Amino acid sequence: KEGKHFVLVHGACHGGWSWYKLKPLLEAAGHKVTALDLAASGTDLRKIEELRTLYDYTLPLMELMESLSADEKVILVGHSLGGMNLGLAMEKYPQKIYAAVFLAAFMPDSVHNSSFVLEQYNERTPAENWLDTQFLPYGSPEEPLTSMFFGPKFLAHKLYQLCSPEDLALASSLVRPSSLFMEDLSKAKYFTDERFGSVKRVYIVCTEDKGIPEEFQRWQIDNIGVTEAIEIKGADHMAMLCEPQKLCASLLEIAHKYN
Amino acid sequence: KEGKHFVLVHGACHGGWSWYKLKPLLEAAGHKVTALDLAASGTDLRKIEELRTLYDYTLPLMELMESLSADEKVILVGHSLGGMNLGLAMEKYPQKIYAAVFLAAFMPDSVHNSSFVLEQYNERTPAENWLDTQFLPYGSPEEPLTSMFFGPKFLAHKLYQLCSPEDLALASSLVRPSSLFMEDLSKAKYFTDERFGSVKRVYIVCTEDKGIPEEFQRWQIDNIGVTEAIEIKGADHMAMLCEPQKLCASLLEIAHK
Repeated sequence: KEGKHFVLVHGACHGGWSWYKLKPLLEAAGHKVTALDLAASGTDLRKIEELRTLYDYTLPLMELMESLSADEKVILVGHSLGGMNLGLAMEKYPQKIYAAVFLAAFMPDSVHNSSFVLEQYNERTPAENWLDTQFLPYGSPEEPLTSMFFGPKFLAHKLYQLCSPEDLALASSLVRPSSLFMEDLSKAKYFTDERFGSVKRVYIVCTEDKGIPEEFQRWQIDNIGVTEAIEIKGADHMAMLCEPQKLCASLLEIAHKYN
Repeated sequence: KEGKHFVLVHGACHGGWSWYKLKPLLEAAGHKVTALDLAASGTDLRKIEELRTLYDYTLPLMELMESLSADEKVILVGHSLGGMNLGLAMEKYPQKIYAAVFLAAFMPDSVHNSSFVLEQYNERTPAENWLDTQFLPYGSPEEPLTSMFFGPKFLAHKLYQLCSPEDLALASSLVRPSSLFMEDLSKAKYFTDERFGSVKRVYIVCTEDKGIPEEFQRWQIDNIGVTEAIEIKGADHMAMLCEPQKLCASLLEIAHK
């Protein structure tokens, strides 16, 4: 037949709703779209305190990748922390993916430590940017589990600066607690060059991003590695909300290219 | 300068997120807004199974009211089933509410049982209307409990036909199961004229409404009656999504009313 299937994976503190302005566009071109809801996200009834590892969190995406047909490929699109999630999926079903796209996200590799990207980012970014963000523990002195919950100020100054007030009000009303999973990712080599490294990587840089500045974005493109690099000028962190059309046109071009 | 407090109350299968377009607009007019989420709605962790009565469902709204100070009145705005929820806040705290606004909502009376409008609604509209909506029981034969959950078809044809594709995409990914709570409301009369009935009532009619057809809306005004019947012609059931400005304008007209 004709068309393509896109798998959208939101980032921390978000959900599938996040792709509500992009989904109609991709579909308007005749493609399949899945704005999945990772664990403890959107409407998923699982509590964040139930996720002990990055895997528990990526369970839904994983189960989806497992339900793909023999000749049913897909285009992965990870946003923010969604880049990490893609990793797990890429390692497990490399050939079931046409190409992985990292829209202003944390794109790992199969050379450095799994939490390398999230470590460098932290070190560069001062603990002041987080503003009113809540980091609450929910584990044990021996099995520490930290939670992350974006505050309203950090949402209106670092992620939604160039977004509409309607969009900020929506997010404020849906954002839930999540995590970055350090103790886990820092103690494991989840990705291998034979699997994770077999999937072509595409990165979409957001110039006006304040959560993950274009600086750290470009950095990953120069140190981690990419197959192609596309940028969206004028967009902040939530480029799917402030620049849907431009994003959709980018996602279509990627599709036409990589098979 | 004086400023009103709008307490918006979402309808069934929805959440406080449905007011994302109206919220900012009422705020720019220097008004404080709260788009609260009811139990088992939006991001609440409770499940529709732990709910048996309309009160268990309205708990969040009741917890908001009781917190309000005497000198801190508010203007309640209910949508669709959100109307019944206003019922409970009214009967309980009628002196802390300036006015109760029914936006294409089921507005209950203080005469018959609490399930009246709801029972007269099901009889005035055939079964084909619900389309692919689901009515599943999670109770027992001697203790019946039904759950309601609009399907994609009923949503895009009966609730979002005049709305954009974006809005339709948003809902599909947020809509959660709800309930009309017939069992609880048919076995009691939670409203009275002394308390409930002494609250100024305003009704906003949405003409292109398919779920609650403009007909039944008018009928609720003819049976239950009001103090001010406003109209937003051209608007579907999701007025805060396809008609945020006119809705906003209407609400700012009720403030001084």
